[PDB]
Amino acid sequence: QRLRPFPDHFLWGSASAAYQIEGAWNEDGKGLSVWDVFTKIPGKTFKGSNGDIAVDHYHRFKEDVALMAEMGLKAYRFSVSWPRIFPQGRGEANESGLRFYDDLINELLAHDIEPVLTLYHWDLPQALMDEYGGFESRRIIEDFNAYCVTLYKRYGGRVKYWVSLNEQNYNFNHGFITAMHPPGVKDRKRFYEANHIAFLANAKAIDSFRRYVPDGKIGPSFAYSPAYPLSSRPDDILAFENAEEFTNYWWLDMYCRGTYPDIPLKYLKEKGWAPTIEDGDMELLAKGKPDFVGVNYYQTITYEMNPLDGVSEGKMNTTGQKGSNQETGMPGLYKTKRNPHLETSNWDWAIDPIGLRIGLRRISSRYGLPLFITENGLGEFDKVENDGTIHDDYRIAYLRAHLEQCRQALNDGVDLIGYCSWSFTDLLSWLNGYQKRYGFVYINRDEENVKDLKRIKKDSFYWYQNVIQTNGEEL
Amino acid sequence: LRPFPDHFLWGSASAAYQIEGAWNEDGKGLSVWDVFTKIPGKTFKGSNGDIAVDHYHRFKEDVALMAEMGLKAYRFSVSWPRIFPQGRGEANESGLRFYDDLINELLAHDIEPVLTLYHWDLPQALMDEYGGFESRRIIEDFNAYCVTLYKRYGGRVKYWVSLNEQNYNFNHGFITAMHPPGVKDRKRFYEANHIAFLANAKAIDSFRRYVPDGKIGPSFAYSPAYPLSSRPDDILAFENAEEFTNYWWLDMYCRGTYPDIPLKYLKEKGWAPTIEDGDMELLAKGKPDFVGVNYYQTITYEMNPLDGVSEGKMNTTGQKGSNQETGMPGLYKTKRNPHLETSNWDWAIDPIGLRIGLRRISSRYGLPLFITENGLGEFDKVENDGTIHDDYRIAYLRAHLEQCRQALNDGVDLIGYCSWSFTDLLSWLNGYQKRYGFVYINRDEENVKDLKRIKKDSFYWYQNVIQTNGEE
Repeated sequence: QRLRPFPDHFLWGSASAAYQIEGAWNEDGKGLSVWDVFTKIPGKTFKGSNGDIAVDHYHRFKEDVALMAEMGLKAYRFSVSWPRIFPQGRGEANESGLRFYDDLINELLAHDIEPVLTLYHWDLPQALMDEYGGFESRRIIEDFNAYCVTLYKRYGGRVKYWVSLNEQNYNFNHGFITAMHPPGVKDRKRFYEANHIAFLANAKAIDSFRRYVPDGKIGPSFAYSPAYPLSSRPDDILAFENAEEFTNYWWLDMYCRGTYPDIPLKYLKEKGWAPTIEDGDMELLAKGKPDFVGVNYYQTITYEMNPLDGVSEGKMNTTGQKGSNQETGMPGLYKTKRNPHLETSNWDWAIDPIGLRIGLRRISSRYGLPLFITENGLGEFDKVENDGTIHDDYRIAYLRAHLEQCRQALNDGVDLIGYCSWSFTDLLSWLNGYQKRYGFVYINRDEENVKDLKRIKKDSFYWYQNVIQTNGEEL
Repeated sequence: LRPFPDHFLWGSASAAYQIEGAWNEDGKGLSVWDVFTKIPGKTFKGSNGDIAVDHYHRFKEDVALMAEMGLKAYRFSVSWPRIFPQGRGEANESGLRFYDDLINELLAHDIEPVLTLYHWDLPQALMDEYGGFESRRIIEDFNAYCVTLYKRYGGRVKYWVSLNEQNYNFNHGFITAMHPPGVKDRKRFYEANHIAFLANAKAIDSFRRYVPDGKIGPSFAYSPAYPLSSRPDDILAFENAEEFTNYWWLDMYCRGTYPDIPLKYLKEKGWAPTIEDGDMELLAKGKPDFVGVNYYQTITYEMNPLDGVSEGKMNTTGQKGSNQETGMPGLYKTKRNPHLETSNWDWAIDPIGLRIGLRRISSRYGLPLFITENGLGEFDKVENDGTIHDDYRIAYLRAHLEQCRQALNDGVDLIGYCSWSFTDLLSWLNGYQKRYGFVYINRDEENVKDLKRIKKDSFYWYQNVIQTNGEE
């Protein structure tokens, strides 16, 4: 009946990011990233966890790729560490760093795994922060572009799928609104101005990609939480409308149309928070149209009316204590509300597989572009059993349900080209430590003890192995 | 909040068959509604538009009341069978002179005319000949009728509406059988809509040649969709409802393309329209200057099983609580919004929904917006002092105009606001007892009485709104 098969060459994938897996933070000439620094600030990370060693993927990448081949992955998404390539962020390139990702790519291609290369996954070189304030300076447009072009030249003959900026919205919100990411700022004006420069750097890098990799495909990976209204009360609908415009269309309109949504822009102008548009900005932004929209999906968010004296800031759950997450909002615009109809994880992330289908349809309907799920997964506590296995049936249940809704979205007509789970191995959660695990492959370490870093295939590894073998026929 | 724009079009609206009368005079051909209203059971208590309110003969009196109100704009409809009695033959000059004298009357009082090309009164001859909008021949005949109007009045009329409520009219025409041609067939519904889209685009393409300084757009019967709850199944129902009830028409009007999700579904069902060669190229030529918005209510939707609700009875009697739920099995069903009040005809009162709907169209399509209809239809009585205290109507219009100011402050490009309606008139299916007018008309379903014109309390309230440019 409705169990229609997935497309024959659907990109069954999994994903990682450099800072979360690589370790070797100060080896072979690598320069400091802003996270090499930020994780050393007391209280910024869970129980002092950092990526100095992470899961040692830089030295152990062949073991991990062999696990990907055992899995049968059709695609593997990874990011390149900018300060591993340019230790000072610009100027002289680090051949050891270029050689590492060159070897990684050849190892992947040997197993018929498509590389999906993320250009920017939050690890700005500290030298560029020191020099001119990172994304708060328009100088970053030229420096980010020069970095991207270096990779386009060396890897573009072999790598077809590229991601430009990863979760600009989420990363910059924590960087400039909540101060939970570098640079640790709480200022709405700076937030929108830094986002504006990041949009410019995205569009410049994509324009360059059209010339250096004309047969390639590129897009941003957006941190996507479709908005729900709490009720059919018109005030709650209007809160949902505002949330959709401010939290989703602000980035998605700019990425896909090259323009800002008018309703948020006019509101920001009155509050003094709008980005400054300089001469030539709109002409550059018009050149950044992507081949696909990368979707990082974990949960929907439900919204309700928020008075002018209402909620703004709230404390995030970074401990795994269920129900401790606090609501947030923009006074006069909207506030979050726990969805009463949804189960949540121990980190209070809502489990909403139908929301994935809803979100895929919304982007498909509004912008008419192909979609690529570049992240989807469940972060949970894992235990190793007496027989050495990890019975992560909760993770299988989550991934199964979301893959079922991917099938239905494909039935609905969305052009979904692939699906990358987060994450392939266990890795460092930026703010939640190593105990919030997402991997198919368990890594034996804790927050401050690396132990032996042993790789152990979880039960979800074998489930997804079978999903790929059957092209999604079985779950 | 920002004041209303300097040249904001404060207007009121009507439609030809609902006000004109004179159904068999000066050589006027038979409309599809002239025949349909004679069928027993199709109209409330047998009401018809043979006389209506006799605006044909009493147009100078009606226009005199618009000048007293200080209307900046007046939206009226031209009867196609009055211009072309057979639809496609020679034109009737008496009909062209009538609307000539009507427009001239409006400009003599500094009222901007807004001309609606088609307002559901298809000439019966075209139904007899090739079946109206079920034949691609209507594309040429409708264009020929539009072009004739472009030449005569194009110098005096700058604001035009192409097709009025294609979705609402065609749904009752081919799904519920409550409008002509009394059909209940999904395939015919989408085929007829598809030809209407082609006629719309052809007429707009011709408009750019003959009226290069004018502005034109369709008037869409717009009910923004709500989900009943934050249950994902109910959000999905709302998503389906928006695509099928709204994007199907709005994507076509503004983008020239059907939304992919409804199209794939309709293809699998065998209900999709056949897209012939030349269709997409023509449809790309019909981009409007503005989207005309007919707003009365929002609709709230919930999950609907495959064996679930389909057809439902409509409230045409004014007995509150008699409207039944409808839907599309497996996609969505309507559910009365527990947070909204309703009229005696079960139409939901949702002024904030107008702001929400204006923002949605503005966000998705980026086009100027023109509210071409908005009003409350309710029972009216005449007091002993000869007045009509329709404070319920004032309350409705006040709330919606407050939300129009908020939408303008938000950034929506709202160019005007036409109330429905200026004088009392025949509701197609609800008779004369469902009154929307600023001006009361003394008549009922079976008795013409004297068709006296009596100004309601809402008449003076709107008079003050225009004088103060919406400040009060």
